[PDB]
Amino acid sequence: MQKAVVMDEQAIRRALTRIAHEIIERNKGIDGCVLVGIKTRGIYLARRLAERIEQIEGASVPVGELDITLYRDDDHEPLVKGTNVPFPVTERNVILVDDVLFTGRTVRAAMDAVMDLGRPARIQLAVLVDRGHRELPIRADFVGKNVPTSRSELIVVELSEVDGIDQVSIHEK
Amino acid sequence: MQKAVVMDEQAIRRALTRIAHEIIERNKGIDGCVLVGIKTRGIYLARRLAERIEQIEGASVPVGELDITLYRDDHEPLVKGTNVPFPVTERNVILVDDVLFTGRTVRAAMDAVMDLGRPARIQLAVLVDRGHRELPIRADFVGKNVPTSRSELIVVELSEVDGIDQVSIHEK
Amino acid sequence: MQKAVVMDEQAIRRALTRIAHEIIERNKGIDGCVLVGIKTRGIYLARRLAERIEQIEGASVPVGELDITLYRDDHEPLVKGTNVPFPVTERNVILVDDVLFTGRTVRAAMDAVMDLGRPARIQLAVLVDRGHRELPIRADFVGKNVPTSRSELIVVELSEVDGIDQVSIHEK
Amino acid sequence: MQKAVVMDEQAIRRALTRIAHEIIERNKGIDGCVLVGIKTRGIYLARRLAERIEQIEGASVPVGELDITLYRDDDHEPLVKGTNVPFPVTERNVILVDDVLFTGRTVRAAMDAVMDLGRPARIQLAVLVDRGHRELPIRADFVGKNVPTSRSELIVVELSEVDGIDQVSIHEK
Ligand SMILES: O=c1ccn([C@@H]2O[C@H](COP(=O)(O)O)[C@@H](O)[C@H]2O)c(=O)[nH]1
Ligand SMILES: O=c1ccn([C@@H]2O[C@H](COP(=O)(O)O)[C@@H](O)[C@H]2O)c(=O)[nH]1
Ligand SMILES: O=c1ccn([C@@H]2O[C@H](COP(=O)(O)O)[C@@H](O)[C@H]2O)c(=O)[nH]1
Ligand SMILES: O=c1ccn([C@@H]2O[C@H](COP(=O)(O)O)[C@@H](O)[C@H]2O)c(=O)[nH]1
Repeated sequence: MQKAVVMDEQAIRRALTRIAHEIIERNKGIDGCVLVGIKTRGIYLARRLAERIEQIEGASVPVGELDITLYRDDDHEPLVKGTNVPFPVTERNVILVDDVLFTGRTVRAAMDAVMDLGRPARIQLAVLVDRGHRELPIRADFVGKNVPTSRSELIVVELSEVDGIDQVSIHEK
Repeated sequence: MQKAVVMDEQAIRRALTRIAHEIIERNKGIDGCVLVGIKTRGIYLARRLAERIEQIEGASVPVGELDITLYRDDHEPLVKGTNVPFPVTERNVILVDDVLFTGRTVRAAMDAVMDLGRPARIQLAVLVDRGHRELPIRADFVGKNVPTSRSELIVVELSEVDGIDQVSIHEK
Repeated sequence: MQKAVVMDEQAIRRALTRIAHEIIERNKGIDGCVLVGIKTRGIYLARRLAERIEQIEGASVPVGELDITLYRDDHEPLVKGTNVPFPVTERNVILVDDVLFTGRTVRAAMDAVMDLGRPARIQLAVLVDRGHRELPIRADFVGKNVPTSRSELIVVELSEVDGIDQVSIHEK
Repeated sequence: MQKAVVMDEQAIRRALTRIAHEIIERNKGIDGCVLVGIKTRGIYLARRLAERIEQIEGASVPVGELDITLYRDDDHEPLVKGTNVPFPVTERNVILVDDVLFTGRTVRAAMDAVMDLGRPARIQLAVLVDRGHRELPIRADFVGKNVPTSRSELIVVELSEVDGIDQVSIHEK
């Protein structure tokens, strides 16, 4: 069940707008930057960032898509089920986008998929929520909210494009 | 000698816009917030931030001013003048300075605010953190972290007074 | 109600040993360093750190004491007593407390040290940082970062006074 | 040429001892931990950490070895040339050790090599020096010293086992 709401629609809006500004700042413009969303919600978040960056800079940013699913037996392995990145990645700054960073293993799989699409100049990572508990030496460059969790809690990201509401909450039990 | 330009006008512009977003985000809106600039360049930065926040949020943020000078004979920063024409009690007071170095100026500014009234919180925004703290002070909002040696100096130039927006490192 | 144990005796032991190493490393030896404990449990932690540093380095570190109490009617921490039987001028003074929360107690302690003399630097070591700062203060050395809500409370128990070394979160 | 010394023998000693304490603290003991050194100097550093951890805890930590070299054409790719990890990695905390973290691409290669030796519970990263300039979302768990550098500077790590001295310095020109 739902334990607590940790980001409402306004907190998500402000966090996404701030991240768009951070991306442009960090890269000193969006020249050579592309966004790649991870799974359904990462893809909606990537689209939202691209629209915001376009409104700020007046140049559009390509958005690509990775579908990653978990295979089991526990321990699990995230594998790429589908790829739609209809633009070059070689010599670009590829910004991966996901809803939640947890152990880091999904991002490792995504980073590895981009690295074998081509030869990016760099790979960055934007997430709406970092819930801690990394199991790999991976970190986000851009983070909406740091949300401390126990190992038994779940973060649930709801976005209006699929869930009818923008909300992030902690679930348990 | 000027050794490097570390922020140009566009870098400063982007940093101030980003800090404005951070201030609004962290405080969940700007209700109850006020800015207090430290010294000439801190005041100009505080005025810039107030304008950005108004441009983003559609609400104005009061700006106050502290004039702080160094006394010697180890130095001690003292308040030479205060112009804060609004209440500080129950507000979030955001101090603004151009560079954070030892933290001694901010300690003086924080102590000055705490003697004006009873703020809910004091926050600190600086354009540049150059390291070398001598007190347990940190900025809440930072334009750029700029590593320096103790022999180096940060120079912040702002168009209102210097005719250019630029941050540079100097030595010798 | 006690909601969780967040550090047991072995976690506290390991954290204090690690902080002792950090203090020595950051200051490139303990020449010129002194510890000043805040309140009962801060003083016990400062004594533990002094001993660890001596066990590691083979040199003793002076320990001083500040007694700070809350006055009300918003609270204000005030110094009720000081026992710092060594010079602070030109030294690195390392304040020690059990928990960092708003930072208001540390601001009082830092202001007290700065009125004893002219330290080279003031540093801060705490067993627990529970977040929720209301001032631009940060610890230099931290045993554990323990996220809390505003309704929660950290309780630090130390064997000298409580018969157990344990940190816990409480609520209600 | 040598621009500046940034860590002398004493700074390296203290940093390594402090990291050994951090490793034990972070993992709540060294139960289930193994060290894997990267290249010649990472391997000496891994051996030093293992000796320190043994002196502190009174239990030995296995040390494995990866030899990674750069292939070119620039852009480069680090590849594994040799592996000597004579113990299981499955369900262990694998702590990678290297002398310098720069773009992160060597660690990505090492992380990927461990992940295909088996199924570690987690991978951590200890480095003597983080010189910045990441090109991947990778970060060290344990760091000797953060040493700011320009893109034109080099960090040079000298260790007594091969170089006759323990010293870290910045080189240029
Ligand atoms: O509380 C969690 C943990 C993981 N994930 C999902 O799993 C991936 C991150 O998990 P990890 O690979 O970092 O462990 C993300 O794509 C995310 O959608 C969540 O939604 N909520
Ligand atoms: O490299 C520096 C160091 C200090 N200051 C000035 O001194 C104060 C910060 O010094 P500190 O009190 O943090 O040492 C600020 O008000 C700032 O204007 C500089 O401009 N550049
Ligand atoms: O959850 C808490 C909050 C505060 N304190 C005590 O109050 C001071 C820190 O509060 P603050 O002044 O940082 O708010 C410390 O001396 C500490 O002993 C606690 O023990 N547990
Ligand atoms: O200044 C540097 C940069 C890189 N490396 C070497 O290259 C690898 C790290 O580079 P990167 O893969 O993180 O870019 C390490 O194994 C390290 O030995 C250095 O020695 N010094």
